[PDB]
Amino acid sequence: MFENITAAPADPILGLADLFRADERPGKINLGIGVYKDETGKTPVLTSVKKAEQYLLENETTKNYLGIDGIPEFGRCTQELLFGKGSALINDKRARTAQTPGGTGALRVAADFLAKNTSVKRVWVSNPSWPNHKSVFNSAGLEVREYAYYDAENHTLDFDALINSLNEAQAGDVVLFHGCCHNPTGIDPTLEQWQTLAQLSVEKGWLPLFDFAYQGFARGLEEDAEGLRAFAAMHKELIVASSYSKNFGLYNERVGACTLVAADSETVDRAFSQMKAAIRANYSNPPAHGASVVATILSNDALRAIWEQELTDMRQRIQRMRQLFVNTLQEKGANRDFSFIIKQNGMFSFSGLTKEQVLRLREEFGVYAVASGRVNVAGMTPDNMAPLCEAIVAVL
Amino acid sequence: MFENITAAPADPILGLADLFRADERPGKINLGIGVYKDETGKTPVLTSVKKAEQYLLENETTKNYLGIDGIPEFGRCTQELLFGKGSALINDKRARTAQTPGGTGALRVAADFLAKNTSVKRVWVSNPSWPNHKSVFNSAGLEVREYAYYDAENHTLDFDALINSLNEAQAGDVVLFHGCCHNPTGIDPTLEQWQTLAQLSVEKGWLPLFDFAYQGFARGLEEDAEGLRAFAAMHKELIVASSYSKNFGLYNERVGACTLVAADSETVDRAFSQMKAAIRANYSNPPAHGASVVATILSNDALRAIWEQELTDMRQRIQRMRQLFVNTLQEKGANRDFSFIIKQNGMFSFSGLTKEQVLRLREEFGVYAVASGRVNVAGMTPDNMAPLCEAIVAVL
Ligand SMILES: *Cc1c(COP(=O)(O)O)cnc(C)c1O
Ligand SMILES: *Cc1c(COP(=O)(O)O)cnc(C)c1O
Repeated sequence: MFENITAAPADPILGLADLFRADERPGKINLGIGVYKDETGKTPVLTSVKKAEQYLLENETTKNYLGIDGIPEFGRCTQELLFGKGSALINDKRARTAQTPGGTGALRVAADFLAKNTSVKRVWVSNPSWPNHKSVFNSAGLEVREYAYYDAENHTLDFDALINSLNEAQAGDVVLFHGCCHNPTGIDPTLEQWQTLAQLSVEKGWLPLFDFAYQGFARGLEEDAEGLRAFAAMHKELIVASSYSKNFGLYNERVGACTLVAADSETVDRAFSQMKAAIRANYSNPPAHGASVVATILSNDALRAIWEQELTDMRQRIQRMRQLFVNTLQEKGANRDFSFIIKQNGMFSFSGLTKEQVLRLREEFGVYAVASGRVNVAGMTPDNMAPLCEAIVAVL
Repeated sequence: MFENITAAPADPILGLADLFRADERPGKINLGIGVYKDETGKTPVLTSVKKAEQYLLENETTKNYLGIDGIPEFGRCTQELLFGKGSALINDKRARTAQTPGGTGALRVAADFLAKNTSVKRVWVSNPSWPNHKSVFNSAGLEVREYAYYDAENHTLDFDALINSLNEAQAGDVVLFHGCCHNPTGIDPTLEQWQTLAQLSVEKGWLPLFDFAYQGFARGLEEDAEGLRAFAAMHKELIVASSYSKNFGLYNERVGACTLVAADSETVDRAFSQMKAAIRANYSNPPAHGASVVATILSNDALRAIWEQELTDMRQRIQRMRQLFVNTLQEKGANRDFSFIIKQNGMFSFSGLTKEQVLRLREEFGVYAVASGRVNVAGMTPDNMAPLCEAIVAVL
């Protein structure tokens, strides 16, 4: 039965973590996966997290199954993070959140849900976009077309091209947006551009799906949600797949949520009962640990002040590696001008490095960037900044 | 978009948990859902687990993404649980194991893998069988037919009726078997009967798919897998969705594994690469906490000895409750003979109660059992044994 199965191509992102491993070059540099590293090159467990964990070890008395939808406080606390405190969607009881294994898991459950309870045929994901969007949507059976986004010549948001390409979008289609910190570009629409986009999906009839995976990493917890919010204000229906992987440094615990907002309480309640049926058909119920942690941290005023501090240190440290990179790049000989990198938000900059330049960096210099030229700035430290900028310049 | 979504029926097992967590009657008895309960009426966190957990808190330095397939030693410790330390599938590098969100997460990825990389079109699940088998397979795209199993008259395995029913399955079809502790009948094949099904399966070209969710609740760790080991010796290929939910009391942490065996390593390698592709499109990578706990325990001689003692305590308390149940039943003057209940194994008993007795039993006596007459003998306590046998005896 398995004899003619062909081998699957390694993940463009997750595949790098593999090569880097089997690579023995002593001074190798990993700028691939979107995991935060500190000044010393480690991905530390946040303090607020270790504290929450102590608390759980002491106070947990059962492992008993959570419910299809997970921990209630988790959902409740994530909607205030998403929508705001004393928000219309929350008072009206328009929304329902299921806890899922990471934001990928949210994406998929949203996919299987739509494919199965709606007349949804296709989803629009930006160009470029996180490579895995394509794969989860096709797995549920949805077609994914693409809308223009990045202007590679001026390294900006091509608003027109975005708008004009979206016109081929039918009423009833899903249009996927990135809450903030566009992966891979890091170029986000402004608030006015968000509102403009909020008003069009309402007139054109699309159902927005937000991939919120970097809340906190651009400007601030609240600021980062303006776009999603400008939208929730005008939309009757919405889907939000958010992740706690990056902002809680909780990567392998798998914490995310799929938030379903409808016109009203009874509808959303009804819509949501099918989502739970899909989750039951998939992984049954979610992993308790990471979600309990996030819940513990968000529901305790002290733990939460600490966490907010830690997140703010991650954000800011990344903003220092951005400005250090262009400098060292211009200090070291850079032919081109990489200053547009400073205008990008999040762990990533789209370098504008050619697939042969990235292949060379990896091969000749052990420097690992992704084939598109997306480099993880948070993977850069003041001790590897010099060897990095010399590898890149010797390949331009 | 959501206005037309029909509300979904509650899960026949998981929804029960809610109807229960909702009637404010005082002496209400939940006998529906497979969580273990001790003499005091709760599902405590096992002590080997609290210990492994402390170790993790002290010892973890990072929450960085695991690999799509999870933790190596986890996979490696699972295979020896399944096949046997020594075992040819291990030394010939014939199996590959992926860490998954529970046995339900295993079953689903095997379904998604089978449906997209093979020509499998239908799968055979016994009658009766875990109600969720059908929803999982159907979600992947597969059709599920049924093979005879339970003889409701004599409360046994209707061997020839199962064998005659399976003779309608074609070469290239998936036939799902339960490793031990048939859910919900508790009737399991004999080793002789396992061989016969092993040989016949090999002759009819079926692909065996084992759901092993109770290793250790029947006779013991090693002896519960005999049936499974009987097929592995004769087959080139087979898959195993195994759970650690019940036997490690890690129910909400979601720990299980999908084990893929092929004729040889080059093949299983190639096969597995697509199984990793199906996972990446689903949840991305597995939750670390509980598989790190299981790994720690199986790796450590002290922790493993303690955990094994805990398992044999649960198993034995259950075998105590099943003898106490048919006796007190026999003492409160139950019209019927319920002696077969002793004959079955694992957490459950197929009571033989009609849909209406079990509905009466709950509205009227707060005794919660699954509509099929399935009762969790492990939710029985010497305190609640008297009131429950009087509820049962009064509806028959
Ligand atoms: C990281 C990320 C995801 C995946 O989050 P996980 O929780 O790791 O599964 C999805 N979308 C975007 C835009 C991301 O950055
Ligand atoms: C419990 C069970 C499963 C599920 O294992 P989980 O880890 O809880 O998903 C699968 N099959 C059977 C027969 C079970 O009893």
